[PDB]
Amino acid sequence: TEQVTVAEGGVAEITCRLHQYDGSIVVIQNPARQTLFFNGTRALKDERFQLEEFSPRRVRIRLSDARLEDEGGYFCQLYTEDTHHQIATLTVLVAPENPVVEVREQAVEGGEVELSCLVPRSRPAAVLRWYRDRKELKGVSSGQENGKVWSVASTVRFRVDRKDDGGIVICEAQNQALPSGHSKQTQYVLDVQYSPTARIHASQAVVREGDTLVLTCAVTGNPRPNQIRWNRGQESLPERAEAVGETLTLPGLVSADQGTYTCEAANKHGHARALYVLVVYDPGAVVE
Ligand SMILES: *[C@@H]1O[C@H](CO[C@@H]2O[C@@H](C)[C@@H](O)[C@@H](O)[C@@H]2O)[C@@H](O[C@@H]2O[C@H](CO)[C@@H](O)[C@H](O)[C@H]2NC(C)=O)[C@H](O)[C@H]1NC(C)=O
Repeated sequence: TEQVTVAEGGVAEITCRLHQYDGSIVVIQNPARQTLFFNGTRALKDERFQLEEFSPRRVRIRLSDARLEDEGGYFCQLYTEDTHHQIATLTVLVAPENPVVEVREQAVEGGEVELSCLVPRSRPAAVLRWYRDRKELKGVSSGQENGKVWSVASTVRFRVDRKDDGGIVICEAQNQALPSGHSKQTQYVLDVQYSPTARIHASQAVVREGDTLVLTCAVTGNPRPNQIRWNRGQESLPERAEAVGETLTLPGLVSADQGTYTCEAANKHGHARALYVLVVYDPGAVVE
C-alpha cells in the first residue's frame, strides 16, 4: 500500500500494479469503498479524477485539486474478487500562512511588551518560534485540532526600554508541508515609548566678545517632542537672539550676554531640559 502525500489543492498520482494482466475488469475504489473506476471507466461524476495510463503493467489515475475529504485508502481489485487490495493511502497536508502577529498594548520603557503569533490553519500542527537578532526567545504556545486542521498560537513577553524602540521581532512557522528548511515568517517592529532627552552642542568651544554663537539642541523621545523652548536664567535672551526650532543663534555677543541658557522639550512621558553655561571672554583673556 503506497503512502501518498499531497499539499491541499495539489496533484497526486495513484497507481494500481497488476501482474500477468488477464484482461479482466479492474475495480478501483475510493476511501468510502465506493467504486471510483470500473475497468477504465470513471464510476463517479468527479472531474478531478482522471485516468492517466491503462497498460499491461499498471492502471494509473491522477487527482487534481486535492481536498482533505480525499484522504484515506484507495483499493484495486478484480471484479471477480481475487482480493480486496489497498493500493494507496492518501494524506493531505496544509502549510501555514505567514503568521499573524499582534501586540497587547502600547509598550513603554520600563514596562513590558506582550506579543502574540497565530497560524489559523495547518496540518500537521505548525511549530512557532520567536527570534530577535538571531537569538531565539522562549515563548509559550497552545493549539488545537478543528476537524483535520490545527490552529496554533504562541506568545512572548519581555521588558523593554528605549534601546528596543524600532527593534525587529520575527515569528516563524514550520510544518512538514513546507520544503525542508524553509519557513513562513512575519516581521514585527517594536514601538517603545520613552521620556525625552535634550542636549546642547555649541558651534565653538571658546567664545569671545564679538562672536556669533550657534547652540543646537538635540532631542530624543517617543513620541517625538513637538516644540523646543529656549530660555535663559535670571533674565531674557539677548535682544539679537534668534530662536528657530532646534537652534539658538546669538550674534554679536557681548559680556552681558553671559549666563546659563537652556533648551527644553516634552512628550506625554515628561520633560527634558539641557543647560549650557555661556562664558564670553574679552579679547585679552588668556584661555588656552
Ligand atoms: C478493460 O480495460 C482494458 C484496458 O484497455 C481499455 O480498452 C482500450 C482498448 C482503450 O479503450 C483503453 O482506453 C482502455 O483502458 C482492456 O484491455 C485492452 O483490451 C483491448 C481490446 O480491444 C486492447 O485495446 C488492449 O490491447 C488491451 N489493453 C490492455 C492493457 O490489456 C480489457 O480488455 C478490458 N476488460 C474487459 C473485461 O472489458
